[PDB]
Amino acid sequence: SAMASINDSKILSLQNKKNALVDTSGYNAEVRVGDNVQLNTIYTNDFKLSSSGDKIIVNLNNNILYSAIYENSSVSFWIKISKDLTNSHNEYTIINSIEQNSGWKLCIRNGNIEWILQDVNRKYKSLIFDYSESLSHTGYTNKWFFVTITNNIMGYMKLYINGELKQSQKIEDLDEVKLDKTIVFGIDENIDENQMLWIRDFNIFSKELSNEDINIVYEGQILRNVIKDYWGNPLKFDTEYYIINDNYIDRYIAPESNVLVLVQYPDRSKLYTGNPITIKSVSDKNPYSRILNGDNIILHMLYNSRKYMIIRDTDTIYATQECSQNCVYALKLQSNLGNYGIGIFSIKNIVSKNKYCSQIFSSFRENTMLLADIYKPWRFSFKNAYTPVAVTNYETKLLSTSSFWKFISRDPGWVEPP
Repeated sequence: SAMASINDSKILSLQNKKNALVDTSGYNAEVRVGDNVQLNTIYTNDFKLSSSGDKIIVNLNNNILYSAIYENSSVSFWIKISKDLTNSHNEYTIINSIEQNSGWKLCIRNGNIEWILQDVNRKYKSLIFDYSESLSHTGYTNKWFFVTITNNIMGYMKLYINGELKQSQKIEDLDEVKLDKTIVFGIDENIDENQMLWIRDFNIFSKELSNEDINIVYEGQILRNVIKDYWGNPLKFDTEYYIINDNYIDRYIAPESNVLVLVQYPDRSKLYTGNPITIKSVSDKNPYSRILNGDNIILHMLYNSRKYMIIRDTDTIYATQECSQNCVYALKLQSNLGNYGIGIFSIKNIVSKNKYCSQIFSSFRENTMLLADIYKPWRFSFKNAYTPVAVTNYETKLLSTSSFWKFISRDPGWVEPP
């Protein structure tokens, strides 16, 4: 099978075992983790480079007969780069195997990540990807994204992002590139507070992975059944989120006359605007545990310093009385907290390479899916509102962006002043 072929080719795999980051490929690289480097804070095999001088040094135990590279190879990992590091016009070297002349290195510079392969003469080839897109919400500033480098020493070096090919450069025309002996993770440039990044699931393979192979690794490491927050972190219970609809990214959820509506951000550049919603486990899973596909959840909104439970309206938005076809329900708040079916929802990941988003469903009385669009949701006013609603008969809306929700947590990689 493709997968066996894949995993079998692993010649370095940095994973957390017994609370230490080590090489689990079988090849016994020495992995020296700096004393202040925090491991396993978001995902099991992650590490955070955040304090001055944070470093991980890996010393390979590899071929001693070939001084020069003799086989194809690939490198994969996920990376998440803070807003403050992204906003710098400076250049930062993040991973480096160049000891004297040859080797490769990963750099960040003005919202771009650049991969460099260099030979013994310092002739080099470069692959670049603009992950920031000038801090756009569509881009990947402070967002987990899968990077993959494949090398055909007698062909091309390719750069993939989330399994999509971005850039190719011939490397067959380089002269000698020596086998790596040491790989250094860490920034040596002077950094400011809040300039941090995370790396997870670092692997090197002894072959040039096909695009098909790469998508298999990508899908396997994304953890398909773990719901994600906006940044690509696992979504957690008991954690504050600013919840936004994909069709109205600069509007926040707010109660107006006890009907939830979407109010426009006064400043589109400030993500953390609105009324934080905390997600509660109905089955009583551990505090702060990860939320998964199929979990029953309850939503609590913090509004003007008080907590309320978000519930579906018992009646439909317009009067024709008991509805059982094409029904639309507004959402409301109640101060009585407890397990009420009318307030129980379930969240399901949407498969997308460019957004971390989910659909939210209710099965109370009638099966509904939450979406946002323009409605007249008040019983005593004809006023329109961008309104989050629970709608029945939603089969034709399953691919509609109006049904996609994102959960923005206050993340250390995106800092906003009080």
